[PDB]
Amino acid sequence: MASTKSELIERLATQQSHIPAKTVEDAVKEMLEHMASTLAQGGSGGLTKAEMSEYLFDKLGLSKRDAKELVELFFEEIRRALENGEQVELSGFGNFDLRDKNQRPGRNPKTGEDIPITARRVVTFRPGQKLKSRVENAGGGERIEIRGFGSFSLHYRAPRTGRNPKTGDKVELEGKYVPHFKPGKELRDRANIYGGSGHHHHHH
DNA sequence: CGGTGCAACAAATTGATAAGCAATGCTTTTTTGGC
DNA sequence: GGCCAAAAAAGCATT
DNA sequence: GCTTATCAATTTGTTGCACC
Ligand SMILES: [Mn+2]
Ligand SMILES: [Mn+2]
Ligand SMILES: [Mn+2]
Ligand SMILES: [Mn+2]
Ligand SMILES: [Mn+2]
Ligand SMILES: [Mn+2]
Ligand SMILES: [Mn+2]
Ligand SMILES: [Mn+2]
Repeated sequence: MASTKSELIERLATQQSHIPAKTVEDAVKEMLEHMASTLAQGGSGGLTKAEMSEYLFDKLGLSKRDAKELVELFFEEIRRALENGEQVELSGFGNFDLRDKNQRPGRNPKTGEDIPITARRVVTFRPGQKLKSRVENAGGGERIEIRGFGSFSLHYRAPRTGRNPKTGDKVELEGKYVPHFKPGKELRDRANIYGGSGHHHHHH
């Protein structure tokens, strides 16, 4: 129950024959590189699906039509993996874990009435060191938003005196930014094996 | 390529509970690039 | 596409 | 060990992207 960058590019390939494997492969790499770049430097504002397609077109001369069908598939394969209980691990970027959460005390932040947070399975993103370094080294860039899949943004970490967990020595840590992912609705419902039933849909 | 419409977004409230993390060396997994 | 040695990244420790 | 994130329900304003 673990899908790597390669095992994923393999599934996208076997489902995109009209597209050469080496291309189906370069694409995934370019996307993750565009994504990583966006978060660290960004520049071109928020990254979207149409930005990742245009880039593929520009960088790999790939037809826009196929570039779009891939980007979409790319995120669709990951979703498929996760909902199956599989964790997606992408080298040089980050891993997408699955965690089963037990019910805990909640409430209505507005009213204050105790309303418990049901047990569920949530998807989480763990930024690799490679990527984390870029974000702090670059000084942080823009964000990424892929509807139905999830969003990537940068969170600020104020400076603080930290400890070498081994020696106990203090170390001076500078403020920095770090990547943060928020699963999209479509991904939260498919991944959470506690809601694949009668959906929630009433008007009052 | 350019314009619309709308559900999926971000942000905002409290507060008990869960998850992550500062340095760094050894181990292990993954990828890389030639054949 | 598979084999392989090396390089890179992640993993673990504990994070 | 200390610090950051999770999440509840609901409103207000923004926006990605399917679809003309
Ligand atoms: Mn693994
Ligand atoms: Mn162009
Ligand atoms: Mn299944
Ligand atoms: Mn992991
Ligand atoms: Mn955030
Ligand atoms: Mn490393
Ligand atoms: Mn342990
Ligand atoms: Mn502890």
